[PDB]
Amino acid sequence: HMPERFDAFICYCPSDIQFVQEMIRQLEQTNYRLKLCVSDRDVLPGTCVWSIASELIEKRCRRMVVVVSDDYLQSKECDFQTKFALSLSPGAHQKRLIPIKYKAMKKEFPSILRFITVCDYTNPCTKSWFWTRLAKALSLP
Repeated sequence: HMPERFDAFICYCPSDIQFVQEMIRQLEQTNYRLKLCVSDRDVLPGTCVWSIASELIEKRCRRMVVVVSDDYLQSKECDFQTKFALSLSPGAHQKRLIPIKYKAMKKEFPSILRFITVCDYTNPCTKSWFWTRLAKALSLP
């Protein structure tokens, strides 16, 4: 059940959430004790999953997991996440939150991942380990 202490939060768009949730759920089930959150359960139909209120993120969640993808920017949902992710706190541009995507964005990028730690499938064939990089970066302590 929704505990009091969390690891990170998941900021994705309803354009390609299925893919994100797949990565997240696969990241939490890892060996290390990882606890990720999301916007809600309505986005993830089927069975109960790991979710949390957006108000408990800056209070409970320590880090954030942003998903900057073409189909994510085309929506306003990212615009809100940006203004909140860009102008969050004085010194948390890429220290707690980290952008990710299943491919390069053919359109413009938001003032969020201008050039920060971004995880894109450039060569998953070998870069596939990226799953561990984010899994270990979300639950380092």
